[PDB]
Amino acid sequence: AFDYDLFVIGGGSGGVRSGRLAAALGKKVAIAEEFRYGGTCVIRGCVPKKLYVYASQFAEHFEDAAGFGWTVGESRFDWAKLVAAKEQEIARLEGLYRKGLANAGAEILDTRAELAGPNTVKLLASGKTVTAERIVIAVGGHPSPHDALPGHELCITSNEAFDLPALPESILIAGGGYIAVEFANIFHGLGVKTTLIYRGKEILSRFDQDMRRGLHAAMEEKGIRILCEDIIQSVSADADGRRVATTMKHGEIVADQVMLALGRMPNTNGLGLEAAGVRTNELGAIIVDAFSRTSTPGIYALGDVTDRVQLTPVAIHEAMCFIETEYKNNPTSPDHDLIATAVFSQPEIGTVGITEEEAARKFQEIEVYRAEFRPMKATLSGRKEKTIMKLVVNAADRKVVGAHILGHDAGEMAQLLGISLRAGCTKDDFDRTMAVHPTAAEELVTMYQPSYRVRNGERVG
Amino acid sequence: AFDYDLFVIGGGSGGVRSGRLAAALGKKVAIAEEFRYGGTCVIRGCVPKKLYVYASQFAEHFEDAAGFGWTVGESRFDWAKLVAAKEQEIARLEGLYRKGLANAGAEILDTRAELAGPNTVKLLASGKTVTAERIVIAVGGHPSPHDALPGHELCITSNEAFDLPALPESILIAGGGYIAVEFANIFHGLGVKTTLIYRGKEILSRFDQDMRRGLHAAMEEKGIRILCEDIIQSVSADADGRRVATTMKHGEIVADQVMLALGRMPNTNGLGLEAAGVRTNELGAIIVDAFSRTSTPGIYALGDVTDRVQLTPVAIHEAMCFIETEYKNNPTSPDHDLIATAVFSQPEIGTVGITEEEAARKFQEIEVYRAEFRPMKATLSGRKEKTIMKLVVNAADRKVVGAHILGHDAGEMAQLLGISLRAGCTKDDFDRTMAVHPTAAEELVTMYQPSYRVRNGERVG
Ligand SMILES: Cc1cc2nc3c(=O)[nH]c(=O)nc-3n(C[C@H](O)[C@H](O)[C@H](O)COP(=O)(O)OP(=O)(O)OC[C@H]3O[C@@H](n4cnc5c(N)ncnc54)[C@H](O)[C@@H]3O)c2cc1C
Ligand SMILES: Cc1cc2nc3c(=O)[nH]c(=O)nc-3n(C[C@H](O)[C@H](O)[C@H](O)COP(=O)(O)OP(=O)(O)OC[C@H]3O[C@@H](n4cnc5c(N)ncnc54)[C@H](O)[C@@H]3O)c2cc1C
Repeated sequence: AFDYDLFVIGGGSGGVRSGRLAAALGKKVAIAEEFRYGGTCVIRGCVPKKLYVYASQFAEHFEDAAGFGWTVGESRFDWAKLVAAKEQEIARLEGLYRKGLANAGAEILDTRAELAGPNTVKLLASGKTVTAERIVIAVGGHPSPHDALPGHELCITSNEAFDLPALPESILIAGGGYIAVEFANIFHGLGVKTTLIYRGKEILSRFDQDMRRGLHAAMEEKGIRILCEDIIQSVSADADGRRVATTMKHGEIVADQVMLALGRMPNTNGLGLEAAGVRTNELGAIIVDAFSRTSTPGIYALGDVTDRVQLTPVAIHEAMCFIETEYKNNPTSPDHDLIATAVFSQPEIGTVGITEEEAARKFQEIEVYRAEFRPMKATLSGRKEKTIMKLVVNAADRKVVGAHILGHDAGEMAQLLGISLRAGCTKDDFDRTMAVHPTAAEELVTMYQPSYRVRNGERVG
Repeated sequence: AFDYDLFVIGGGSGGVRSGRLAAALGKKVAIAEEFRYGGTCVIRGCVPKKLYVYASQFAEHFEDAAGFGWTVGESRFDWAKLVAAKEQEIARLEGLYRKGLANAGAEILDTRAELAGPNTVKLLASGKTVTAERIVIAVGGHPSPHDALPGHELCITSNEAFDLPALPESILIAGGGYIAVEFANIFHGLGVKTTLIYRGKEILSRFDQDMRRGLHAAMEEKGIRILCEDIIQSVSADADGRRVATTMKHGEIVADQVMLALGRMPNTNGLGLEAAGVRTNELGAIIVDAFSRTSTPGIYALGDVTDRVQLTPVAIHEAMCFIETEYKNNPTSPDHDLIATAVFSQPEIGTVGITEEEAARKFQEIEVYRAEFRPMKATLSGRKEKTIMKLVVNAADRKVVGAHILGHDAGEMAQLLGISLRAGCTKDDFDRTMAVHPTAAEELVTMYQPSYRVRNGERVG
């Protein structure tokens, strides 16, 4: 017999659910975590991200207010007071996540943990060796290095973007991902002069053309300079502690901060992955099968470390299906079909299903239903914003193969359309659905005619 | 033949759809509105209502911003500015509907219309007499006058609510339905000392228990006095112009305005129905079959005048079904089950399907999935709010037969959930649906275990 039935590496979303449910079953479990319990999402991901999105939004609320008869007093924003607030809440969350593990009977450990033998775990903080039947590696990722670019040391990442000395007067953000455009709309909302720089032609490349192009237009219209098809050569400092970033095509740009949000990578360098026999791809990610099992027998991998789909509910699903398979005697493969997602840009993006371009490659007759309108609030607020609602439909079986929303509450809507596309509902099901008035979502249940068609890769209408 | 192919009496939602659609088929159409084109919804219903909701929501936005590092200086509300901002919009909408009709070719006239024969319509404003082949009575209702209550002429309806010459410092609202609760929330949000009184045991008596009790709780928690199982004996005016209302149970309450929000009634008096043999029920509504046919051959009735579900989309749908039935030789019926609805109280309600009480009776075995939680934002605002999210499921099917949401965006959610329920989604479709994080909506897709069961109408303890 070994020291533990289960040893979990990484106390993030996937690991905690793994370690906790297993303990809850009366298994002797141990979990290690080198930073703080709760992992990225809680500590420097979704939670603070969204809290800061809320903080940035209040500025728009104040202006909209005017249109409804409110005269609003002067408003001051204190960056420090937000970081203070955020800090307390993330301490709070971490507290409870730690307690869940202590309750379920699991033994909790503060250290970095590494693989030694085939089922042996090297513990750094105490320098001991432990053995386990199963080892779960829920280790996650970290912001990409870009060390080859001079001056990277001066730049920041999501890791410190939340905990800065001060709100900058101006910022440069690099990349076109969901993390990049989130922060741009966060800082802009908070009065920071915001600029966005990106390698690709259109931001958010893997999203639908209308989302990519619509978010662009609104961000520019609201005053975020976006330089597409461009790059930083170097970052250096002026005599002021400010940052000077050299571009290829848009000269040089002087900002308080430079933020690098070009991708993420898995925490695998020197984890012991050749030393345990754990096959890793060129991206650096852990290759696992339908049961989250690695090349080595007793070793499992789940979460961002596997570089499949890198979101929180995915780590959690895999943790659960792991426990079902390994303990509850009920084999189950985690599902990655039809995941709905959200981007907390202003305005929001909610998407589920496949893109127009992707649907156009996949099927031979596709129908596009597209709504674009001034939200009702805007009518009186005086804001220039438009909500775009796009449904992509396969003409053969009338299925909705993709749903894309740009506008208020789009994230919440994404979730619920998730269920509708999951159960393979038809454009007809939408049409038979009675409208709820007044809402935005009623635009999805009344577009009886297609905006246009696509046949053999060609738009027709 | 006749002057017109189709006369439409009433320029609200039902009538306008009807006229515009029919005219756009090259039919001689005529339409008469005795007041303002666009009808209740546009002028003094859904549209203006939702704006006032928005106006009222900013109050909470100001205090809520504090917990996010904002300090907002005191803000002041100007009623006269709201009401004005509102008129500018409804006037714009009114005009768009007028423009819409004209563009289709329909003849617009501003007059009340009554019925001569069964194919003949009189137009009071010109004192003329006109013939049509088909007639549509899309006349709608009006707020109930309570001529039995002493001093009723001192009270207000939703007609006057939007347009009070000044903002009351106190209001007392009799009524328990969605109109009552919306206004009470609107006025409260705007700083009116608000009191609500109702003759029944619980407000929104048609709604699920957790919708009723939950909203009640949040309302009185925030400073709204609710008085159940009680009635107004009489209203009278005091020396200062204020209103004194007499109660069976809570003595006499003085307020600036007393709103009666207990039911609407159909505009069927002296409409010339009797002369046209158009049968009417004891509540004064026109009796129709499922294809909007009155008891007189050439004549149809649709909208709030018809006894039915009194909502704008219902009117609209009825009107399309009419165009179809009478013109496209495609007989189909509007009558429909599973209409999702919202109540724009605060917190919002959103609801589809049937209540826990109904399902308990209708099915032998049900499963209930109940979620109660502090919205993410409240984590920092300190707001003291709870989201209730409740799913009702048939144990035999796994069918979701009811979904009920109390909290932010419950209306948008209801509409989307309504698609899922129309298409008969199972609790399993929900569970297979990957979560979107962080949202409110993900609580509907991860309650893998029921919160409780009901068998033979009684809960398992
Ligand atoms: C800015 C930002 C915004 C995001 N927003 C969202 C969002 O809105 N929605 C969403 O679904 N997802 C979001 N994510 C992603 C989400 O955080 C992750 O996909 C999720 O946390 C993956 O969980 P995990 O448990 O696999 O990894 P993690 O949650 O990162 O857990 C790994 C933990 O293990 C620790 N660890 C690493 N190596 C070792 C070791 N050798 N020994 C001991 N401990 C170790 C690390 O310190 C880390 O805390 C966001 C991420 C970022 C960066
Ligand atoms: C305060 C309030 C809030 C509401 N909120 C919502 C909501 O959020 N969502 C929702 O779906 N519904 C809502 N409704 C209900 C909605 O407004 C009605 O269901 C809808 O307007 C039905 O329209 P209709 O076709 O019956 O005619 P209406 O829209 O009532 O209009 C018919 C028109 O005919 C005119 N007319 C009447 N008699 C005659 C005559 N004898 N000759 C000529 N013209 C005449 C009337 O003046 C009226 O303009 C609300 C209603 C109220 C009162």
